[PDB]
Amino acid sequence: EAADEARRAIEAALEEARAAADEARSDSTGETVKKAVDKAEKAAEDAFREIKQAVNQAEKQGASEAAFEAFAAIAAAAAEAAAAAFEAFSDSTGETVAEAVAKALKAAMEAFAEIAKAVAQAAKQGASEAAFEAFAAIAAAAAEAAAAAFEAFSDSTGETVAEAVAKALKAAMEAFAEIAKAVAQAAKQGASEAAFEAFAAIAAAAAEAAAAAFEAFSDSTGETVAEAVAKALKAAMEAFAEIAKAVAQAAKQGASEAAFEAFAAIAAAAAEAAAAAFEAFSDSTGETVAEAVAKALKAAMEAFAEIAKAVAQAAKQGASEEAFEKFAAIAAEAAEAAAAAFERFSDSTGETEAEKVAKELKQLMEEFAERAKSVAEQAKNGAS
Repeated sequence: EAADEARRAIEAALEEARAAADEARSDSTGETVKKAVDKAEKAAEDAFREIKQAVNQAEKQGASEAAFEAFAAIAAAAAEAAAAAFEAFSDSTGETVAEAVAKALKAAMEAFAEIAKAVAQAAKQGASEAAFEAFAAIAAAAAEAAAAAFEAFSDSTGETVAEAVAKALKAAMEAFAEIAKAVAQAAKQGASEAAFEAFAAIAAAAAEAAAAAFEAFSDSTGETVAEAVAKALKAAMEAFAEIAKAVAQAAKQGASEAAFEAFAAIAAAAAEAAAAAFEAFSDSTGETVAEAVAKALKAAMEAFAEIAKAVAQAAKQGASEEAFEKFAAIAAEAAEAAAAAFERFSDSTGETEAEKVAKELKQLMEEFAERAKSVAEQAKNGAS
């Protein structure tokens, strides 16, 4: 009766979303408003039908009852994210605003369906209940970021502002889907519960940086600033995705607990640096300063991905605990440097000073990645 309670809860979430689609629809009369709402309402339904199917695919493969409790936790977060893409819609009724609203709700829905299928894959691969708790945490983090993207949208109605908002919400969604897939691969590879705890922290660290970039967007509706915010959030998302994949490869290698701890600290160091580059953007609405900001965050999203790929290569070699600590200390030292290049830029918005501090953050990022790679190659030889 466990999968039965899951299907009924799944049908309570789909129903709670259609009512939310109706709750936003009674307060709208423009034709383009009802169009995109019917588009957004059809996107959460094809995702709701895809959730009951994964609840049935793990029934033929009779998963543990922890898989059905994560499917109900994922359906519930699905209903809340549609009601969030609709609560932000309630303050708007323009064509492009509703269009990007439908696009963003379709982005978190396709990401939600992909998470349930990954939960189903681990079910046939009979994972641990720590993977299920990480699945509910990854789904909860997904809802917190889509809702934050909508709240930031509640402050803006610009066509380009809403377009980059939908482009950004899809970026973390595609990043979140890739995280759930890696969680499924390690589930087939039956890794530890320290990996799933770091996976929950990685899902949270993603939400922190996404909400921060949106919080920075709550200060700017200039098309040049919105795209820079969107392209930046995409960089950190592509970074976090690579960090989740690396967290799975060492899980295939079956490493120690200190690795996932440094992986959870690396995801946090990424969040701190991403929010910092956004917090300095809260003091700059010039085009050239905005580009230098997002370009450095791209250089920082590349650096963090390298330091996570390096910590994984030492876990495959079976290294000591001093490596993951030095890896986490390089991640935080990188965060202090990317935050410093942002607060000092808050005292210079001339194009020359912006691209100058940016290029130095790329030179230092390549140096930090060189420092992380040096730490890895030293641990492979058996260093004391």
